[PDB]
Amino acid sequence: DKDVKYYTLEEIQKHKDSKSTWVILHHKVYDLTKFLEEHPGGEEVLREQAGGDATENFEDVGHSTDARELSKTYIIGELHPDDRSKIAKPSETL
Repeated sequence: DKDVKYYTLEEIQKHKDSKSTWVILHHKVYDLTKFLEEHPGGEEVLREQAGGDATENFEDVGHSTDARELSKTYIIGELHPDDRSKIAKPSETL
């Protein structure tokens, strides 16, 4: 609790539409369900999130007076590094 938690890959891949939004950056999972209603966009608005790769364009526009990044308070925890990176456990030797 409080600090980042370890979410699973099946739990983050279960929120299709419902109402909130689980955007992922690199490891932290964002639950921006309040941004989905605070930023009239539709479903995917945080950095597009659909077919990108790098993270150069973090935000697009729609704040001006707000220069600080919003991706920090609208988070819940991180994803399980096991399915995130690659736990290819070798046979049993170096």
